[PDB]
Amino acid sequence: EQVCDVFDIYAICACCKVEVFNNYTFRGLGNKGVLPWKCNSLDMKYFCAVTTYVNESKYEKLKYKRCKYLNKETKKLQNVVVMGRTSWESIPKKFKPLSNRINVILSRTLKKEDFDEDVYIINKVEDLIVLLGKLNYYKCFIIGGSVVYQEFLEKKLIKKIYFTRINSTYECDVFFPEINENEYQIISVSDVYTSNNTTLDFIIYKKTNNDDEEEDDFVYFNFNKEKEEKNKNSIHPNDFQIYNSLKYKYHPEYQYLNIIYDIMMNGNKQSDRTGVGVLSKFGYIMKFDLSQYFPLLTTKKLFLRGIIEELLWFIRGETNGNTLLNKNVRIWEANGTREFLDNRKLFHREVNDLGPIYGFQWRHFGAEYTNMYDNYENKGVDQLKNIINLIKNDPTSRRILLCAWNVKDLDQMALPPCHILCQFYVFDGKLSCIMYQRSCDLGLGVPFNIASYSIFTHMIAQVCNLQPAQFIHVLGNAHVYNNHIDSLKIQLNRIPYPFPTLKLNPDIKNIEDFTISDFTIQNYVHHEKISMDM
Amino acid sequence: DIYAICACCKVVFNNYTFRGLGNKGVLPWKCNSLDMKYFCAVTTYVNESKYEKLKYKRCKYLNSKKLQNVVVMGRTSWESIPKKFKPLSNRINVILSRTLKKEDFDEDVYIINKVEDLIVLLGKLNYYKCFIIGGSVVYQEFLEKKLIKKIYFTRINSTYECDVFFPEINENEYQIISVSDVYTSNNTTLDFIIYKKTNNDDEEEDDFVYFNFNKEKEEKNKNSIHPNDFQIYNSLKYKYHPEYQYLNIIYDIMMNGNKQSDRTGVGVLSKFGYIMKFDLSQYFPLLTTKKLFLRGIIEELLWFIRGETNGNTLLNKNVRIWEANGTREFLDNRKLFHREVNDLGPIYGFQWRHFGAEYTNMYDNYENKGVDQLKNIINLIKNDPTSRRILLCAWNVKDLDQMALPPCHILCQFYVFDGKLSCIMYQRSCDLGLGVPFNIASYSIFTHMIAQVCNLQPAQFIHVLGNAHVYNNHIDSLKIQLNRIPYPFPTLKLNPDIKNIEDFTISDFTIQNYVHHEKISMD
Ligand SMILES: NC(=O)C1=CN([C@@H]2O[C@H](COP(=O)(O)OP(=O)(O)OC[C@H]3O[C@@H](n4cnc5c(N)ncnc54)[C@H](OP(=O)(O)O)[C@@H]3O)[C@@H](O)[C@H]2O)C=CC1
Ligand SMILES: NC(=O)C1=CN([C@@H]2O[C@H](COP(=O)(O)OP(=O)(O)OC[C@H]3O[C@@H](n4cnc5c(N)ncnc54)[C@H](OP(=O)(O)O)[C@@H]3O)[C@@H](O)[C@H]2O)C=CC1
Ligand SMILES: CSc1ccccc1N1CCNCC1
Repeated sequence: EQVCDVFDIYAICACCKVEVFNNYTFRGLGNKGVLPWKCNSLDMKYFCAVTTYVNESKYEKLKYKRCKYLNKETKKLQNVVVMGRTSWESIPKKFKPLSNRINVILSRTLKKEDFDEDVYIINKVEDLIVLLGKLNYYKCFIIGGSVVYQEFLEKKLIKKIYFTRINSTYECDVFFPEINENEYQIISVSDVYTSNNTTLDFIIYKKTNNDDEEEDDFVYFNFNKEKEEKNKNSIHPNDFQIYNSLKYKYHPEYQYLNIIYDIMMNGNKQSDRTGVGVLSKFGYIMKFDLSQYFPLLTTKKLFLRGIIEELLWFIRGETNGNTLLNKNVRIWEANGTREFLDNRKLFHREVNDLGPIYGFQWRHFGAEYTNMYDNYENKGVDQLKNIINLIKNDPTSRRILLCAWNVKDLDQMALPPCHILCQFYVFDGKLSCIMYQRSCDLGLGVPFNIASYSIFTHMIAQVCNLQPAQFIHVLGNAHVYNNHIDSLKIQLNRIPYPFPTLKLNPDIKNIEDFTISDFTIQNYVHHEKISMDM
Repeated sequence: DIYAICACCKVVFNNYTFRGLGNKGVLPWKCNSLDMKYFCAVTTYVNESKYEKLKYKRCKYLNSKKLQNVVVMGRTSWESIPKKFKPLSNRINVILSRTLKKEDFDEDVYIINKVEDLIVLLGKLNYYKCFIIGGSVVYQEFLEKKLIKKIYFTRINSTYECDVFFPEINENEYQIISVSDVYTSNNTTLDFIIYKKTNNDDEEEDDFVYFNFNKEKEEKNKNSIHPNDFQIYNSLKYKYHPEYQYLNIIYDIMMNGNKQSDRTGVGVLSKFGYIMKFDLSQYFPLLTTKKLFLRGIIEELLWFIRGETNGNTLLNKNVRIWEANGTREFLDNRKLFHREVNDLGPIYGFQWRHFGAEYTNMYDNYENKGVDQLKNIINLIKNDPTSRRILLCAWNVKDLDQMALPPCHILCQFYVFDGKLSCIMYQRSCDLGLGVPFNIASYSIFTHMIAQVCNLQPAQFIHVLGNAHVYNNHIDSLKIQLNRIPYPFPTLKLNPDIKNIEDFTISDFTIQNYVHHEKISMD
């Protein structure tokens, strides 16, 4: 029975990045006696919530345990907070003492007499442990600063860390102690939020190894499922240790990563026209909150330049592969070759002429396609203009779809579009986008697709004078390639970082007027590159 | 800790419609492999590391370690069991009796003089919980003697011959608090419901609260609905019946939906992006919480497949789904001043068989003009099962303005695996109160139809909702529906002989064992 479990001693801190990314990139605590960031409202509200939360039921078990360990026998309940003097003098004087909590301050230079407020002054750690045997309290929170943090981990007196990752860089002179992957391991990671123009999430470290007759009902109703051998696929335990060890997976990136797992664990084995080899499943939905982040996957490096050039290329209505290839974007290069077009029976189509695909269908749906050099001036339906006009003027229309699946033109296309349709939704001056994907490459393709349509929602929202809200991705045929597996296993065992943010040059007001430099990914912190294949 | 278990089949409907227990000293149905397995696992399970708390309960009322449960039946129900089955493998069997004695039977097995004298053995024996498989009279005797504190009821959704029945459970005295998944075994639908006696690292649970620190609802009703009215809904512990996919999206939109006023000014709660998945190999998902009729939507489905846009064809069969959209007035408001009345334009039927053709009028022969997409998806299912290009798309962008209205149902996508066919239908605009029930049936049928002509087995129908709305003046009606407890789902029997998608006729479609609550007027 170590002292932290009996007396429930925890740390809560908030760290920013300081002027190969790792989890000791988040480590900036304070600058010139204050926070590097000035105020974070959500970091504050989380801190208030965690440190002021008690549950009176549980107390009697704790009051017991505490009497057990400490060889003893059988106001409204509060938690303890414990801070350094510097940290205490850093607090606004109307906010001190921290309300509805037991304030404990570590100081040598200052005795009790030096303090007006209702606080407990102590001059060493051993004394805190004394006071926690003398007091009625729920949980003890160590709230810093740097010296108090370092000391308490030093003595292995902390049982969990409540770690806020403020996903921006600021000037810092005090740092959080480095954490050993050995001694402490992340068991939980939260949703990403935006506050005060930065993203943040909340992760929990744990100290490492080194009315109750209706429980059963669940077992009954689960009598007809699988075995461990009708859990379909062999793909083992150990190979997702860090994934399965996680308790709460509330980061949105686990939306994508859980589907990987479901396909891997529960996928159907198929071999396409190719003779390749996949695990596939049918019909999922991912919702991302664009108002709170830009969901660029963090469990591997992603380059956004090419997929942005491609979006602008569509918006122009271009079907000309050369255009991309001059800008050094090879997305559509293998779909533009003599061989590929010849195997598509497109014998009369020019090299890199991809035909009536996204560009055309968005600007000119149902015009007879000629070649990539034709301007289709006022021919067919300008869907893109149409949807921008319906968002402006009829935001409660249920007919705001942009659709790339023109049945008439499929055989004329290099490939039929994987991204069938975008439908739009407007509420309270905010814009959401459903995108339906017929076929989905989970290992290589979906990461870019999420980003792509996520940027497109921002673009539309901007020129329609609305705020971006939810991007909703609907997967039809959801497959993992068999050779993608080894690399996807590596990725599932990586804990996401807080998402980056996307900034669009605000001056752009028409959908046609966006250039590569109008886009900026701020604060993309990410695990290292993975070659999906081998 | 005394609960009964049973299976009951059929003999307008309420819950009690399920009562048939026995025919001529045996079961009305022959034998159900999954009902026996459930029945088995319910009485094969004892909570390992719990119940020392009932060495401090039963012994503080009445002043080995293999640890099975009791399994209390009667002579009539002891004689009913086959020889090889008895005694009930790995269970403490009792028999309530008069005529029997312990000098025709063993000491491992037991009997009791009467039900009062059961507590003689109960206050003498060692187990966890008392399971009563009983019978017509061994059940009735534990309802009138209010002994039973829960039932583990199988509902067999078939009608047999019966001499014995179950005692009608008392509308107040007991109430269902859990409904299972619906399944198929021995060519019947069945589900599993639990009835209750009315009272009339523990670390990482605060971690939950801390993560739940930024959720809006401070008791302030996010929407104006009074959940105090879904008491039966909110009471339900496990809501595993698939009809709860529908009902749970009704709940969500009511409680968290955005208040919007349409053109008319009608008023709706709306959300964006849902999925419902129905397992058509275990049931036909025809909502049970309100009477649904299907002759109309099946005839609408045949019409589409024929390539018709002639409204009159449907109206002459008293299918009026497309009536209001055919009027001089509706077509004029669509700016369709040159469209004949009940000429609905290049809608579903025209797009399914002639996508890209130039629509003339509803009477023109379009034979061999435009893309025959229906034909093409059936060919793709057949010649390219593993293709990811198997779509049937009714949203032709060049043709929208020519249509009486654009298709509410955008596209069907088809997946084939291990001789089984699953279908996604993405719906752009979803009236949850009225239209979506029909949408779920209409497209579930379509899957069965496509599956049979392709020599495949229906697997999943998957319903994707875009703009998902409840009309404000449906709210009272849906609140009623949310407190009704789904029945077991019916089945769909397609005439096995029909092998062209185009050869189906209304008579080739029978819904079977369709049990449902009274009809509701959404208003
Ligand atoms: N981002 C965050 O979550 C947090 C940030 N902060 C920031 O961190 C900085 C303050 O932390 P840092 O400068 O280390 O200062 P600390 O808050 O850790 O204060 C250290 C001082 O407290 C006293 N102290 C510490 N340990 C003991 C001990 N064992 N016995 C007796 N006294 C002890 C001493 O005071 P004395 O000199 O009187 O002996 C010591 O000099 C500020 O910039 C503040 O804004 C603070 C908390 C949280
Ligand atoms: N659906 C299900 O889960 C199950 C259904 N069944 C079926 O249903 C029927 C089984 O039950 P049902 O036929 O009533 O038979 P029961 O199970 O009700 O058997 C009751 C027997 O116990 C004795 N008894 C009855 N009342 C008393 C009393 N008040 N005091 C003392 N002894 C009493 C009598 O035996 P005596 O006087 O002769 O000693 C009587 O024959 C069969 O058709 C069987 O196949 C069987 C099991 C499960
Ligand atoms: C604990 S010092 C403090 C004093 C006054 C307000 C907030 C803090 N916090 C908690 C949020 N994270 C930064 C430190």
